[PDB]
Amino acid sequence: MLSGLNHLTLAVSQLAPSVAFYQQLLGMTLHARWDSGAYLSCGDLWLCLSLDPQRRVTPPEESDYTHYAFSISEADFASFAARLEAAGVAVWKLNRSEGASHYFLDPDGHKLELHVGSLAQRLAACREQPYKGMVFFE
Amino acid sequence: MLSGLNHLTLAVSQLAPSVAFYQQLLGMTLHARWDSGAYLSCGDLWLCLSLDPQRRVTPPEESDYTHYAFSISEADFASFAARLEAAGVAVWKLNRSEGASHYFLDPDGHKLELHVGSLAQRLAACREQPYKGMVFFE
Ligand SMILES: [Mn+2]
Ligand SMILES: [Mn+2]
Repeated sequence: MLSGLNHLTLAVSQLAPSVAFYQQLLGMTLHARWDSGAYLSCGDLWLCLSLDPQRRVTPPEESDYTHYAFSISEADFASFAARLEAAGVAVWKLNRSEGASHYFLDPDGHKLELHVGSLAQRLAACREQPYKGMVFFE
Repeated sequence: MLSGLNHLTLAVSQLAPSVAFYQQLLGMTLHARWDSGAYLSCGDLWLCLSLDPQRRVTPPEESDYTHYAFSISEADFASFAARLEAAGVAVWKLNRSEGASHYFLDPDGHKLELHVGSLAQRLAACREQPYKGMVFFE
């Protein structure tokens, strides 16, 4: 039986700028790097960056909605989002609202998100303002 | 400061076969569904399936190494992999490293993995037998 996410592996086209993005700008902890990868953590999350010459930098309009959201507190959300905008990090657009979120791209065009709130809080919000056709299983 | 992974969103081409795969085959808990998505959990992982007309069923040779690994115990690993094999789930890679991994595809070609073991266990192995160019940060 599955118990959660073991690790997230992102393919990257150039290792050094990606390590710098996740460690220096997003503040994740760097544990190890080698010629073809790096291991970082973000709380409980094990993040692996893997050098892949097949990774292309894709515009957000021609990639699908697959994306990765990181937790941040209400108190830090706005100041962190402002730091990203000031550093020139690019943005993307989702088709729907899902609460307090900031959407941004990594250097290879992976779609990232800062989000405030848990699944339980999301479900409670949706009971009041549901998506079209929403059904709940309790 | 970021405190971990908040949610993982996968773009899907058809909602019903993807719900069947994650809920029934993989055993995740379905919390809600709407006309264009679903919310599931797997342990502490919040998974969102988002219906996206841009999502292509993508062969594994046409996508990069980006992938998502789920936690499982060693005791459960072999029987879970056999279940996937009975259901006809395709494998995209053989495990060639130490530690138990099974690499399988979802119905849209998202690259998934079953893995036994933590980041700390991987770092311990790498300290004994480091990869080419490996540097550690304490
Ligand atoms: Mn999201
Ligand atoms: Mn992996």
